[PDB]
Amino acid sequence: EDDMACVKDLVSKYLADNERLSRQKLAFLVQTEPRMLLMEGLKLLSLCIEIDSCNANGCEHNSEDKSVERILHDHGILTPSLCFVVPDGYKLTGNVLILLECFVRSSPANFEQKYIEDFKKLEQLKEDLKSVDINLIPLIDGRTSFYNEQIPDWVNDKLRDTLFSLLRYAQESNSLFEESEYSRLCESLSMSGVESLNVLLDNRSSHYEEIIASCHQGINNKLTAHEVKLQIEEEYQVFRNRLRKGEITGQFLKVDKSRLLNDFNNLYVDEVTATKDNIEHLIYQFKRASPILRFLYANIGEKECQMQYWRSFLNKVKSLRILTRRKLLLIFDALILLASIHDQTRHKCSKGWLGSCFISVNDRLVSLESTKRDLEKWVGRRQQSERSNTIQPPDKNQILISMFQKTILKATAALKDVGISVEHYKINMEVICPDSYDLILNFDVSGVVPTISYQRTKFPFIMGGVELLESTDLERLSSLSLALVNSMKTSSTVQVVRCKEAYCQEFLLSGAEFQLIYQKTGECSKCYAINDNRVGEICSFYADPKRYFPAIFSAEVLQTTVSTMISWVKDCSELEEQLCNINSLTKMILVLILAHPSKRSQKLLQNLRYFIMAYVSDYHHKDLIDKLREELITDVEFLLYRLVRALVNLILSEDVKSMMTNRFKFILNISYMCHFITKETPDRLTDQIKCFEKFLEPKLEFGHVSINPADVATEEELDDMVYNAKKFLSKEGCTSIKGPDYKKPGVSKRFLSLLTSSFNNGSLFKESEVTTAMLKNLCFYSQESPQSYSSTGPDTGRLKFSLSYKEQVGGNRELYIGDLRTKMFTRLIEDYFEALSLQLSGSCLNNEREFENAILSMKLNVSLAHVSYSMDHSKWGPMMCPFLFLATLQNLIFQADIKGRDYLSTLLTWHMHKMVEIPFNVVSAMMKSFIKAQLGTTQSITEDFFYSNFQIGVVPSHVSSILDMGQGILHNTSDFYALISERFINYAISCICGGTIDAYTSSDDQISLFDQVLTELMQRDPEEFKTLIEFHYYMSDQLNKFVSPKSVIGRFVAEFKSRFYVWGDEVPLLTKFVAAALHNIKCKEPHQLAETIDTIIDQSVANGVPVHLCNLIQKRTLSLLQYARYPIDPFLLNCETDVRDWVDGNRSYRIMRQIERLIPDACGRIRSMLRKLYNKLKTGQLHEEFTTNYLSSEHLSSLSNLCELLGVEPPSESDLEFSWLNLAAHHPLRMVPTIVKTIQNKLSSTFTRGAQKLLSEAINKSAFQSSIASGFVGLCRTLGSKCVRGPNKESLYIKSIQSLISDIQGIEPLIDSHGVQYWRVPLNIRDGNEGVISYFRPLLWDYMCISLSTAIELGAWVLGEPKKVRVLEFFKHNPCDYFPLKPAAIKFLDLCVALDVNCEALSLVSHIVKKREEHYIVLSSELRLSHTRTHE
RNA sequence: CUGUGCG
Ligand SMILES: [Mg+2]
Ligand SMILES: [Zn+2]
Repeated sequence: EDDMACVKDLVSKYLADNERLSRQKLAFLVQTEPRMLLMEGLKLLSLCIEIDSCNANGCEHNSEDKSVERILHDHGILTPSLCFVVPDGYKLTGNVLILLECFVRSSPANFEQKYIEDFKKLEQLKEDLKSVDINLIPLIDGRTSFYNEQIPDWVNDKLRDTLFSLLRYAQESNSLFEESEYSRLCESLSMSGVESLNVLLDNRSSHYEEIIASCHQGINNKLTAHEVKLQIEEEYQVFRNRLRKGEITGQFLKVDKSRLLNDFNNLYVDEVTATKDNIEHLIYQFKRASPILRFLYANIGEKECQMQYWRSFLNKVKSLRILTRRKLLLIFDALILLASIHDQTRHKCSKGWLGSCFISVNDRLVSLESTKRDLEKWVGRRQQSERSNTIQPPDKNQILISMFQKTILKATAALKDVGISVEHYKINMEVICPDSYDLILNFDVSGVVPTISYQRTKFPFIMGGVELLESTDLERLSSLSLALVNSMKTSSTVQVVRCKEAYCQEFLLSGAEFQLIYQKTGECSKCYAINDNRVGEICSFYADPKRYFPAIFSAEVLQTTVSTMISWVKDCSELEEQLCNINSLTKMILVLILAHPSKRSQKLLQNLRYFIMAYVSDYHHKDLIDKLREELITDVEFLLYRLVRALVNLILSEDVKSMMTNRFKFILNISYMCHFITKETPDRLTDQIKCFEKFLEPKLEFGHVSINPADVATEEELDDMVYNAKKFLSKEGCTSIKGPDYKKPGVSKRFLSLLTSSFNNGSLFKESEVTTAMLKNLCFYSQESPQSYSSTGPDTGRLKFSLSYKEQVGGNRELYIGDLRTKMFTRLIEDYFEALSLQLSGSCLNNEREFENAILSMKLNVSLAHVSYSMDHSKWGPMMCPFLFLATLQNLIFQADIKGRDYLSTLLTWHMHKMVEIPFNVVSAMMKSFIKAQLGTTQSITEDFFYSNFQIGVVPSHVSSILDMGQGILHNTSDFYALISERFINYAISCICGGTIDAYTSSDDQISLFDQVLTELMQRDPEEFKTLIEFHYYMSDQLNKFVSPKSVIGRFVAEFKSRFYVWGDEVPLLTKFVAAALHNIKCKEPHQLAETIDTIIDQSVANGVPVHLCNLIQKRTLSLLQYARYPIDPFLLNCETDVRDWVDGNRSYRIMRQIERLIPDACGRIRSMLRKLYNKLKTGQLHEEFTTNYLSSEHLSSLSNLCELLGVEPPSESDLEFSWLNLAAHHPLRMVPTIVKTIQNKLSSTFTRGAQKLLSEAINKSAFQSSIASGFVGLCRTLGSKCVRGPNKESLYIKSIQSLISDIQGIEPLIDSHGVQYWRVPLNIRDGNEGVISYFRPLLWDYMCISLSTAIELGAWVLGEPKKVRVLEFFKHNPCDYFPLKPAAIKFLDLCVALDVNCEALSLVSHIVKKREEHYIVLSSELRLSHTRTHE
């Protein structure tokens, strides 16, 4: 009892003297009996955490446990009926209510579940209380430990230990609590997953035994190699007999180039009433196909004014809310109208007008007549109201002048408050003349009437004239795309559709002003009209604005992409005369898919890849052509198909035989142009419906769909599950009257037996292998932890997976999102099967070395022109089964491993009984359609299922079935099954023929490489080889592996994981990489965007994209940044790089090269000093007296000291003045040491600290997703907002800082040819007016730090003189001439991180772990035109 | 309450 007295003394001594805690302390002190003492101690601890949480976040403790309605009625607010919710904390302030329910959870799954439950409850309460008109912002305080402010750490730990011992003693003495509650509290108080199932009671009933018996019955896994070989031989003989007699149909055909071309040409012969289109006629039709295309190729041909200045000024001041958002709008319209009148009287201007309407603030088109009527009404109203009191002359003109002056004065006062003066907006106050009201009312304009043609019932210009060879069309599309994307930024305010007020985006083309007019705001598809002041209503269309990002500034990039592709097939003799047309066709295709980004066009372009793969092959699936045809609707889609057909027929002509690799590369890049179209969904609901029908139809064909199963599985449902498990294994083949039924899900007992026996006897291996309410009142009593488990799952319920889609190029992929507990449960299976496949070889899914081995093997196979068989597998997800994996694992033969296999079987059976939740949107759409059909002819299978369930009451919510694996959930298990099944299939093929096959598989993809024997059998025995291929297909089918119709047999090209290899030439997916860099723009800090673009372009250069195109892409990214008017500092992107900058160097080296380019002889002296310094630190000295004596002192003074220490010529006074503007000098930009911040953020992220922060910031962003165009407009909006944080936490605009810089005349800007800005800041002015000089950083110091970091990371060669390349003389410029290149790969870590904390310019040491490219393929000419950097 | 920016 000594410990009891010690604990009582400790709690009496070290408890805070809170009056709330005094009652509980008095209750605790009086306690004698261990049971009530335990209970009171638990209450005291719970009260401690509750009070600490309430006070920490500023809330009042709810000791009375009053409901929300009771508190509201007590505090004077009436509320309607509310759900029973008791908030732990509550506080009212003004119109803001805070609820602060707090909980403590030691487990991660329990923590996540409780946080989500509390968040849902608070959302429900907020939705209910919204009618009360009281704001309620949820606040959840989850803690992973008991530590808090009331009790110190060691006292809290000792109290917890003694109280837990007390509860153990009470349980073993009187057993007051149940076993369930006792175990729950012990697990919640004691503070890997494989042994986590040991603490759960096993309630596996006879259902699990019956499932195991089903997966064991009829399966023989003890067969010897001889018996397996005999069975395989007999199976093959029967297959040969039945394939020869025709009882089994073949699934492959020999590749016929003419027949393939004819099938492609007649892919859509029902509305395309031709097969050979004239290319000139195609150009004529393309330049007039659609209103956008008509505008792109038509003859639209023809000093800032005061209107623009005033419009920008009033657009800025309208955000400050000087203020009733109706009167300031009228004043702003009048001011802009006065500015326009001033411009027209001074120099006869016409910009900003669209006939009788003018462009006011907030992008609004405002009618002149309505403006002047409103102005006269307002002026007269205030005249008749004001003069009712006194006797003075109103003088309407002077009234308007006074209102203008007051509004302008208030706007100026608000604008200077952030630090912006009106003269930087260049507005002239002489536009407000004494003659103002009469001038604005006696103003008349007559012109065109802007309209929007919402229907499609002629074109104002000549529809032809712009040549395809030029870049005019791409520039026009760029401007139109920018206008379309900017149309989404307009704030929400309030047939010939000639309107009085609309919204407009202005863009200039060929010296003429054009307006994009729309009548609806938001990020949604709407009707747009292109209008002009000369002729109104140029055209009208129905574009979706958020699908027009990739072409915004990409005219040069796309033109150079087309030029490179054309230069590939340029020396072909047969294509010499038909070389212009190809170019035109290529150009046309690109323009089309940029003008009309359609999912159907994306699919049509994607299928060309499989067509061209089959064209250069030897055998292809007979159903390939049917799979290449998907429905086309619009005229532009059919035009695209016709253009693609013409290009293919030109390139893949029978008369053309010279350079087949180049033409294959060209056609593959044409196909991969589909990546230019955005992968984002056009219609979310339609994609959800398609995802659900793809998920449901195979389960209906199999016949097992369990509608709304309970958490406790019904006996009939269990019987049906066992029946379908047996049915999955009852697949016959080649030994029945009917024969095999292809593509039907399931496996054969015979072939499962053969595969398991082959695994068991080693035939598949190689030589290298062989009271209760009070507990609920606690803030730490866990309630969601499972305590037992049945065959169907834990007692907390079967596994839930919500179904969604992940959007890709060419459709979507099903996605199953589960609870965190379910994710941990699945991770056990995934880790086990990942390790099991890691023991074997050939799986290229998770291994990177195995993928390199596969690449080398494919290169060798193609070099020797052996047979390569590239396979995809159709419906790998839906057709595969967790029960199949269970049956495979139960028969494989490899103490505690029996227990491990039992746990794996239990988890797999849990995955068998998973419930997939139907999306709510799908159910709502089905209910609406059903109501409209029954109250008010297709009736799809899913529609029929929904209708049948609807007519009988119960609405489907969850679906359970045998025939489904989570797409990506049981992914490693599927990879292991594919590995072993393909090893068996190759073994059987070797047992049949004389050759052998080496296979590499990644979980749905495979490349099979045939040795010489099988290739020779192909040439000298086509029938035997074809029968072998059909037998491989049949064997795969017997093992639930369905070869895709897109798989190809051939010696020309080998493909695996979207990588293509041919002999001699390389196959870069240039269009894919170009589109990837054009669709990579986010709303992050601009340097992070620059780093992402640099990484993508590094990958592109590695994969073969020429360096000039990559430089153009970098220029495009900087153009995007410049549109947001973010200053281009020298640390964003280098747009003059060469091959050596990407191969030998890194991002830091590229920044060094950019800085050296900016300032020529100012980096030479620094480099001499750096060479001396690097030599001294390499000899072993000076290491400790430089990192803390120079990197800790001030800048611009340590450089001279370092130079005089090393005996080198110090930098001149001119050199030390070079600086760059760092807008993140004091704090990072508001986009809503650095290495120390990263370390803190990574340490406080796993579970112990910051877990709740990560979960909250992830759930906030979970129900918030946007497009790339939305990200770009958000970036522009943020960079135009108050994103720059000052030294004293103040918020400033970028324009504020730039105006402050302009205030000082000593500082001068200097801009590179590419827009990179660096400043010369004289040293005489750097300490007086420190308001803005603190944002500047010396350039030489940053260069020195980055150069030391790069020298340490890469070597001393970076410190040599950068001598340029000499004449060369003359080498042939063959575009398809590739060269392989490899980059040259503790004491210095401290110095590198010391450099990182001192150079706030680039992330130097954090870039190592965020994978470095290990292989480069460049162009020989570009490599030989690179610079030289040699250490001397 | 947050953009007015066509390299
Ligand atoms: Mg493949
Ligand atoms: Zn003008």
